[PDB]
Amino acid sequence: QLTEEQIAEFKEAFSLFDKDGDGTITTKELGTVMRSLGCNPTEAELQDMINEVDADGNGTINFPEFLTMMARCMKDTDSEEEIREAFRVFDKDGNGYISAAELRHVMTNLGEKLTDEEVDEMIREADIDGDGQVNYEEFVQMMTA
Ligand SMILES: [Ca+2]
Ligand SMILES: [Ca+2]
Ligand SMILES: [Ca+2]
Ligand SMILES: [Ca+2]
Repeated sequence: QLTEEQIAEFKEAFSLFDKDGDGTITTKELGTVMRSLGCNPTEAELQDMINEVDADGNGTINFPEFLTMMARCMKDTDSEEEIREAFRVFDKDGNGYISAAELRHVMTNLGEKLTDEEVDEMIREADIDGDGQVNYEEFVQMMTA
């Protein structure tokens, strides 16, 4: 869901790219307009968004489709940021790896009470590359999935 204000702003930007007024823009214009609004998807993310929202695959998208993608890109951008912030919290020394000690130092300060063996298990399962710690990627793997 978008607020009244965001929809009006998005409509103004969309109309700027819809010079002919036929109510649609090309998928190329889509990326350009999204970037002007502060959304920076990778080629892959953009294309998957397109194929997923634009079921006809004909190279043009309309205003409501555009709103739906701006909504999705905003949700995704907020999640990612929420996760990064969450990461910086666990990773106390900011060296890019969450150690067992740091996971503990957090469950404690949080209020959660867990036996060290259990603190170690969260790490063990999150730890994918087997270095005994959780890097950023292994972290987002636990958060998203
Ligand atoms: Ca147009
Ligand atoms: Ca279409
Ligand atoms: Ca650390
Ligand atoms: Ca690891």
